Amino acid sequence: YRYTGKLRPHYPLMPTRPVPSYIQRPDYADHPLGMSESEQALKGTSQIKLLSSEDIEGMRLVCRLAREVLDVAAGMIKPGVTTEEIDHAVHLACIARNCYPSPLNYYNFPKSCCTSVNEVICHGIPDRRPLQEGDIVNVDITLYRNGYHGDLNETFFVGEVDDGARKLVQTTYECLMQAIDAVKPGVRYRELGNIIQKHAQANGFSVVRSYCGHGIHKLMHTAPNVPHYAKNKAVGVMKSGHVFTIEPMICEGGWQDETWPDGWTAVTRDGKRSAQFEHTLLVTDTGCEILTRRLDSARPHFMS
Ligand SMILES: N[C@@H](C1CCCCC1)P(=O)(O)O
Ligand SMILES: [Co+2]
Ligand SMILES: [Co+2]
Ligand SMILES: [K+]
Repeated sequence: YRYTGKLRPHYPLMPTRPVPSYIQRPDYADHPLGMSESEQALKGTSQIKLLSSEDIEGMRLVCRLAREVLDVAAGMIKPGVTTEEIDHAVHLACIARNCYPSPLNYYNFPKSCCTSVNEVICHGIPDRRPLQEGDIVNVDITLYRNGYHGDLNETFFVGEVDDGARKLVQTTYECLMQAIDAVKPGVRYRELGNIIQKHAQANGFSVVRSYCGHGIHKLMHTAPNVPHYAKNKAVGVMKSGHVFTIEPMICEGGWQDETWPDGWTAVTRDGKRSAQFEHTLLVTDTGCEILTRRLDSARPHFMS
């Protein structure tokens, strides 16, 4: 394999971490290939669940706990900390909240969160590499509680970064928030990509095509598929009671991705940096409830 940038995986990985049996487990947790029969049973359907009030309570709780876990990870970000160390802390924080770390064994993903450094677009695997001053790192958290998943991520600075990193991460965050600000009943899912690409392109960045936002609730990934690029063909119309994520990946160079031999790590083909932010959103009768928002602080960690 020809690496696209300066990053390399740092093996070996620690043996998979167990989750105590008292924590409730999603269907894929015990499938040998980590397949989710409940997701597969709805493959290729574009119908979107309308959440009940019990379903809304469950999503509110799990998304609030997921934010708490992201915040734990944010508190660990500094030069010298390895991504596996971050993942270990995340793992324990999930368990402390009686939640299962959704990514763990999801189609055999080996860790409890994703850590994506510099040219890693998404799904980086936590490993023995210490964070370097100047790096940018996304931690993506997903938790499962009482049958509901909640999903969010943020990109962080490691010590001091360069202006390019500041601009990339800021614009990325703005893309997410401009899309969120448009969410309300009656908006076509396909419109979000128009808004995202327009701001990314105005700042000289591209928009990753291969990965989309997604419905989320009882299933981790389900309808709707939410592309983040312009003139996409996403199916469907927002309605009060819909829950889904938006998670734009924006890159300094070109939009093309490829995947490491590990089967997960997605990297820019040119080796230039990518940034991402994600929230889980509930469409209300008039707008959007950001289920994964911070409750106690005005801004994302990188602006704090
Ligand atoms: N949270 C991410 C996943 C969740 C399942 C395993 C891989 C990481 P996403 O759905 O790509 O935002
Ligand atoms: Co995520
Ligand atoms: Co997601
Ligand atoms: K990255």
